[PDB]
Amino acid sequence: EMEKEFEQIDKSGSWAAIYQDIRHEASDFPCRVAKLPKNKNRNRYRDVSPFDHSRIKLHQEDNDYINASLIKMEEAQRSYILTQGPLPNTCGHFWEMVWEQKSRGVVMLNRVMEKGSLKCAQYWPQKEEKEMIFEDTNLKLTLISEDIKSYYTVRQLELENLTTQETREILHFHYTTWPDFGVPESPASFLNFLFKVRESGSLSPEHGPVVVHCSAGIGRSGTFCLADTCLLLMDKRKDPSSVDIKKVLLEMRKFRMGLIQTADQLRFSYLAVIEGAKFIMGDSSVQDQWKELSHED
Ligand SMILES: CNC(=O)[C@@H]1Cc2ccc(NS(=O)(=O)O)cc2CN1C(=O)CCc1cccc(C(=O)O)c1
Ligand SMILES: [Cl-]
Ligand SMILES: [Cl-]
Ligand SMILES: [Cl-]
Ligand SMILES: [Cl-]
Ligand SMILES: [Mg+2]
Repeated sequence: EMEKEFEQIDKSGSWAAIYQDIRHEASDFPCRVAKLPKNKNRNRYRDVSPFDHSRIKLHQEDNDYINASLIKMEEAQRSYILTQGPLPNTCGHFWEMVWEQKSRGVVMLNRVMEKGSLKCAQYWPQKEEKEMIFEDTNLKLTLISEDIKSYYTVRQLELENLTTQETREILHFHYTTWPDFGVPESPASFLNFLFKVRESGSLSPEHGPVVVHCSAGIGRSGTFCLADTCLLLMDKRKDPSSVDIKKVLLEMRKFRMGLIQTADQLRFSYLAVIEGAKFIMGDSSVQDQWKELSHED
């Protein structure tokens, strides 16, 4: 049971060992498409690639490759697309994927500039009056509005398929204070943000999978998805004791490599799930408390 395990790992100081056993046990599947010469400039990092079996294929129209994976959680009945931060030449591909996969929400857990370097392209418009046209994939993207909080921003975007003139509203949930290879400020800050994504309807099974990304699309993105899936599993069953967090992470790692990149991110995931369980099991009042503790205003 997660809280008993947490306390035992903490008391024995064994987060590093627990985390390394996950790394050891994790699936290794081929990434031959990602490694084709023609795809080199579509990958941000040499050592982060989608497995062939779970990669998202683009439907246009000479190279179907994007560095993105479908994390299909069968038991939880929820799917996520995890992807790297788009590159200057892959922003059209990114929005093509969003369109084709019928995603309603994009969750971004990094900043464009981190530690002096460009870790993600500026792939969405910052001003209403300066829309973006992706000529390669025939899409237009307009900023409709934004709600700027202290450590996250929610944007309403309009994505238009220029070939058909169909438009869709996309919600962008941007966590602006989650350091690379780091953790959120508190369980409260994290959960307040997760619940904002959930409240939007973006995770509904009536939509395509939410797109979640950071820079590599594995460390921060993996932490987010693990917490969400574990909370969903216990919610479906109304049984916190039924959820085996390490098993869930190993299952997710069947679909994309390297999910959760530090031992402290794993530790944080446990803290987030244990805290979120209070809400799932009927203490409604905790949600307001998280909002207060997150100092979002
Ligand atoms: C310190 N690592 C790096 O800077 C690069 C590039 C990079 C950048 C930023 C990262 N953080 S993220 O995913 O944006 O939150 C993660 C990584 C992962 N990296 C990797 O090389 C991943 C290698 C890897 C690949 C697959 C599995 C594992 C694992 O043992 O968990 C590790
Ligand atoms: Cl940014
Ligand atoms: Cl910086
Ligand atoms: Cl970039
Ligand atoms: Cl950072
Ligand atoms: Mg203005």
